[PDB]
Amino acid sequence: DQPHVVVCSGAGMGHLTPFLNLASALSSAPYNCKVTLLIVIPLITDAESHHISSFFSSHPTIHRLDFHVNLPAPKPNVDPFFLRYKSISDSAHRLPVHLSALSPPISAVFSDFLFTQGLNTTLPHLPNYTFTTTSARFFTLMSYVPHLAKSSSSSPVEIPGLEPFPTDNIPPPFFNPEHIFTSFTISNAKYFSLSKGILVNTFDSFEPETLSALNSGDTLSDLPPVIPIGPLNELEHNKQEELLPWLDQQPEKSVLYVSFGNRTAMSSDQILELGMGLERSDCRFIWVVKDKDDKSELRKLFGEELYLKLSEKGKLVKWVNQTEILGHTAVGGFLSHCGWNSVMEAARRGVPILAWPQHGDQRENAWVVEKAGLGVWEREWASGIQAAIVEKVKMIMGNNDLRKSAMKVGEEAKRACDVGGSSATALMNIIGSLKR
Repeated sequence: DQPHVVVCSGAGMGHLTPFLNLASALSSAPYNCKVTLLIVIPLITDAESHHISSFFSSHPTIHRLDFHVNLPAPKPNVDPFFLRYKSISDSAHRLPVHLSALSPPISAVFSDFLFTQGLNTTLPHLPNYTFTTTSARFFTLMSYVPHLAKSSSSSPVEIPGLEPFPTDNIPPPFFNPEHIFTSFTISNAKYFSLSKGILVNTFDSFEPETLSALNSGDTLSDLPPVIPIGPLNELEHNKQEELLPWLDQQPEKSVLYVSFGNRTAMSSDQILELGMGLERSDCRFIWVVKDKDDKSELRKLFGEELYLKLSEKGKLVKWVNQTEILGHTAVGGFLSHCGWNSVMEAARRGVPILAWPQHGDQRENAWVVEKAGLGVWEREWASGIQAAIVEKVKMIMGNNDLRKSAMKVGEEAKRACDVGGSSATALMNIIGSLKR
């Protein structure tokens, strides 16, 4: 006999991906749960819709539960995704009727933090594990957002027991309780204390000081136990990656993989300076830039000479299977915005990271990457893109100390999700607790 659990996903690819990974893991040995995956519809982007469709087509054993939340009307100067997050957070109180009708009766819910207030007030007797999609480090700052304000938009934020958060790494909205993002962050963080636990896509040896402080009581907060369950096993995708034969022809650890995520907000001038920098570095690369087998946007953007020089040394592509790229021995480094999904996929493979963080949690994530020895954070990459790439690419691909520390990160990450590992054991204990 086996428990029936609900995975309650939100919106946005960065948030959907780890939730899909969790549902896939829980539906499979060794957890062997019955999984219902809740999707919020309509979806905002066609990319989201396609990935959800491919997920269910390749995991036919997982049940889909559509939770319809009307799209809010767009408003000038308000980010569309924040408006959608707000509408989801405001709908969470409606989940009881939907989760109660599931059969067999569910044993637990693993939920996006936008559902926290709704779930923990309207279903207080159902174990709710809040699954954050960022680092333990940045999660701690988010849970502190109610206790700011009380403000001082201008001082490093000192949470007891942890290294202070510099102002430049904190999203400025966090100091304004009436900002749309802060509003539902406060609403849901105020109810973290009633979740059964906070799950994090991290592992003990990746953030030991932060996790130690949290679970010893040092932060003085009312959080439940914060439980690393990462890194989560990557999804087997259908189509093996097309660049694998070309990678098979490149020397070991010679290729720089470049991807800033769907979120990235880099101007054409920045993309062009990056291209000029990669070209003058003469490194091999795979670069996800900007539908497409069109090079014309790339030929227009770089102009014809730069485009052809770049294509001599690397691949300019629309999309890749990122875990298949990061897992290949020819890839020697990863230039990334440091979204937490990308960090954890690099960590699993011991791939050194060059961190060019852009916004949100990314600068604290880059600090975590640097603290763990997984990579190097170029703090002012935007102030000189060409020099930044030319100077640091040789270090990423050739510094033996960083290659060594990154490889040991990879060994600890594999051990964490291996049999007996710290993360596998934690998630097994959770699932075991549901078996009466």
